[PDB]
Amino acid sequence: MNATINDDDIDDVKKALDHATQAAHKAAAELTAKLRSDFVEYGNGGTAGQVLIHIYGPGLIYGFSAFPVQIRLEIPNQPVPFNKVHITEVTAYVIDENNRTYWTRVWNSSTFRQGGYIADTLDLVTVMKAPDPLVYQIRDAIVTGQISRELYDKIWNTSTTHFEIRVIVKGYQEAWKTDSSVSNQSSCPSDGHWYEDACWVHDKDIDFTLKAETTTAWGHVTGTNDVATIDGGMLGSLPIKFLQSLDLSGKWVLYQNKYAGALSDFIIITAASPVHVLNSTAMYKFLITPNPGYFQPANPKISDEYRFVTLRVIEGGRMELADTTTGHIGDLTEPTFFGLTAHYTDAPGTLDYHALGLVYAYVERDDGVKIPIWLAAEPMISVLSNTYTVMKDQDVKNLIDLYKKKDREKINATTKAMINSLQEKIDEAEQLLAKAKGMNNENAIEYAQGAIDEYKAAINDLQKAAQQDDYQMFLNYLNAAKKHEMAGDYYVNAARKALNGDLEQAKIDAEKAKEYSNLAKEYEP
Repeated sequence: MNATINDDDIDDVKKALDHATQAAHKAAAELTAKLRSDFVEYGNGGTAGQVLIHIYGPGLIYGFSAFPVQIRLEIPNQPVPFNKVHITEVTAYVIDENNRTYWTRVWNSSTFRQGGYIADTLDLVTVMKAPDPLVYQIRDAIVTGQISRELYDKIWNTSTTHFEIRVIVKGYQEAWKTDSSVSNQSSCPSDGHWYEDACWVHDKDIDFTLKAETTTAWGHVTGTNDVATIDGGMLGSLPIKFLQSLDLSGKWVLYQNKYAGALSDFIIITAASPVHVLNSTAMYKFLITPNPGYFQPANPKISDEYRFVTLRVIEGGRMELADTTTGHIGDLTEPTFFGLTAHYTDAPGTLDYHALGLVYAYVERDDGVKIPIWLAAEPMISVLSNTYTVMKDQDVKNLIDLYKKKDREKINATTKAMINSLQEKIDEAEQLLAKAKGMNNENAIEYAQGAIDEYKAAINDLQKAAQQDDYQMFLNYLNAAKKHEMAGDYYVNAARKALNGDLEQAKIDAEKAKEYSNLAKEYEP
């Protein structure tokens, strides 16, 4: 079908979907690949000692995730075959810049070969995690549902802590000498060893404590989630006209999400309705997926608890819990979907709503210790307010029909009528520009002016539209004019949000503006 009445030329519209499942899975797969790591040495022991120590972890750790750590112990060969190295206890842990230690893991002598080792290599695998300031606040948030603007900002502004891993190996080496007083294997004691025509016997045991540490381990962690983009995931909301579109009822789109927390461990994919307007309803569907074999060669179980919410943002910037779903997953061995229905109830003072998902789980390390992880993922939606569309589809359809009926006088009447309405929308954009300048809010200023320029472009396209006698050219100008109005509508949403304490959602609206404005210009000569 068409661009001009249906807006089938809008890229967001071309991404709609009858069903969200397989696209969700795809997105998950795609995102997981982006987060796949290779092992890198984090550091090693002094290259002396009855044991060489090497530490390995991922090349990339996203945010506050837990991660597999490999420790490799080399027993170098000995001049004496029986001079076996025994390992009695290996201990690893994370240490912060205040000599505070976390997640200490201990392998006791039971773990190792009774007879000791000579010329050999040993691989130890464990799971670790840096310091995590937010974890318990997120856990509370999930349980009680109480989420303030304070916590909320804190989620996106807290940084990863500096840390290092250190390992301690303990045990003893056997020392053996030849017992010069034995002449024949027969006379070489049962415990001794005949070997190279001499009878070797066990002299002493020599203790060691070896210790290795990493350097700039924390340098493998990244905070920038820009890495976490899905191809074609959406931002914001389709223009409000799409509320009366049966064509789009019951359709989904994947949304880009903003992430914080243990993104390397598991992920959340968001599919939702593509339209979000005050006093209207939207569907959300969240996929929670463990991030496949990120802990390889380790294989810890992971399990538990979530809360998906919408948060009403009050003018000024305060937030309050709106619609919410919460429960337990058990073991997240398989992807699972969770739904949330948002009704964007409008009350005086209501600015907009945000959607957020919080998950809290435990990675259970083979030693039984349980390490808490959390994820926060915010669908990059935007809730629009009613801006009173001037170019309703019906009216656009009438106008085109007039063109065919050759009724240039009615085309003229209508154009003029529509232009009055846009002039009015401009008058209000001018009021926003005023407040924006008054409160010295740079962004609102830019947005409000943007709105004014968009509406102005639309008014101009309507003027030219009425004078066309090529058909496509008449369509093209109506279509440019339509998208320009949509762009201006976004800008106005943006300014309004900027002015009242939601600059984040404002930036989404403003970006959508730039997009529809550019789509418009593709139709202008």
